[PDB]
Amino acid sequence: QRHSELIKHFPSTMGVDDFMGRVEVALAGFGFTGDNTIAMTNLCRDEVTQVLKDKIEAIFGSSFNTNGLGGVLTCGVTGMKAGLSERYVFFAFPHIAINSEGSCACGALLAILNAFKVDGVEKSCKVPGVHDPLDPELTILQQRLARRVRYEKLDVSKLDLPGLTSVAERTITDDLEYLIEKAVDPAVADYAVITGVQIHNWSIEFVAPAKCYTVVNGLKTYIDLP
Amino acid sequence: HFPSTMGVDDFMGRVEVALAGFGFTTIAMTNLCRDEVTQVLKDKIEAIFGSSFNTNGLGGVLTCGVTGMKAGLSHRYVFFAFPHIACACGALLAILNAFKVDPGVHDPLDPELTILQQRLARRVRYEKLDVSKLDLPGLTSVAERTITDDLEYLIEKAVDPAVADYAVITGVQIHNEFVAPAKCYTVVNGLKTYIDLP
Ligand SMILES: [Zn+2]
Ligand SMILES: [Zn+2]
Repeated sequence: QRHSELIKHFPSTMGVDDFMGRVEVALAGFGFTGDNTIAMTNLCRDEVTQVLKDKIEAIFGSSFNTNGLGGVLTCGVTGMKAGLSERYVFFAFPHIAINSEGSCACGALLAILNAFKVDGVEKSCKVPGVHDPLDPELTILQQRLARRVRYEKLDVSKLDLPGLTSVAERTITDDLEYLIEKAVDPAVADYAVITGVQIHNWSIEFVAPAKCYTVVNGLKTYIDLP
Repeated sequence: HFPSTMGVDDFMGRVEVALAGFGFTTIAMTNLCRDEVTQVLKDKIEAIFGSSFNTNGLGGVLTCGVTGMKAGLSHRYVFFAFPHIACACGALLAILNAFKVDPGVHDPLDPELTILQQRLARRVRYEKLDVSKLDLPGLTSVAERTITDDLEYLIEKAVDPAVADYAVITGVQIHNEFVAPAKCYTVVNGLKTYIDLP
C-alpha cells in the first residue's frame, strides 16, 4: 500500500507523470516539443483512459485523437491523414486496471480473453477484411488479436489478461506502423512512436512503455524507458 | 439543400427544451465525425449533459458496435447522431468521389472509411439514387439516414424499453455553425413520441 507497484506484470511500469517526463526528455533530444510537433493519440474509447490523453495534450497542443474500442485502430489510413493535416508523434496504448491485486479494465479485452478461452482462439483467427456488422470495432480487434496470438505461437491455456493486454500492445503497435508506412514519408517528415500498456491502479495512474523510437531525417533510433 | 437548417445554439435550445419535456440533466452518447470541426456541437451537447460518452468515427460511422454502446451506457439515455458538411466531411467527399467513378466486409487499411462506404452504397441503391446525379449534400443526407437506423439497430439491442427511457436526436451539421436536424424522438415509459423542429 505504498508505491503500489507490484504491477511488475509489466517490468517496464512507471507512474504516468514519470512516464510523460521521460518522453518529452527523450523527444526534446530529437527536436520534438509541443512547439513543432503534432501528436496523434490512440487509446481505448473508455473514459478511464482520459487521464493519459489529457497528460499528452498537456504537453502537445496540436493533437488529434483516434480512439477505438479496446484501442483498435479502425480510423485507418484516411483517419490518420485527416489528423496530420512536418513533425508527428504517435502514441498508442491498450489499457488495463489492477487493484491490489484484484468498472471493467478493458471491457473488450475481457470478453475477448473469454472468447479465446471458451471457444478456440481458432474461432477468431479470420482473414483480415471481415467483421460482424453488429460489433465492428470489437470483432476487428478479436481477429487481429487472434492472428497475433497465433503468430508468436502462444500457449492459450497459459494466456491471462495481462498477457492478452500485452498481445494487444504488440498488435496495436504493429497496426500503427502499417498505417504510418502508408501515411508518412520519412523523407518528408520526422516522426516518433511511443507505445505501451496503460495501467489503472485503483489511486494512481501507471504506464508501462513498450516500443519507442524517432525517425529523424530518414534515420530510426530506438528509445528504452530509462 | 437543408431546409431544416438552424443555428447550432437555437437547436440546442429547442432540443433541450424538447428533451426536458420528458427527460433532462441522463447519460449522453455523442456520435459525430472524428474531424475536429465537429467539436462545436460536441461541447454544446456536453454542456447540457455532464454524463457523456463519445463514439466518433470517420464520417460518423457507428463502428463502436453494440458493445461500444453498452460500455458507455453504464451510467435515462439520449443518443446524438450527425454527419456533417461545409473541405466538408473529407470522408463523405472521398466516398462521393468514389461512388461516381465505380457484406460485413472492409478494407483493413481503412476500416471506418470503407465500412461507411459500404453502408452508403446500400442506402444509395435502396433509395434508388442516380450516382451521376448525386452530389455532396445528397450523400450527406443519405448518410444521415444510414447513421440513424444504424444507431437504431444498435439501440434496442443495447437498450430495453421496459426498463429504460431513451431519446434520439439526429440531423446534419452544417458549417457556413448550423444544424439541420432530422429524426428526433423520445421513448418514455414505453411510448414513442417523434419530434419535429419546428
Ligand atoms: Zn477499454
Ligand atoms: Zn468529416
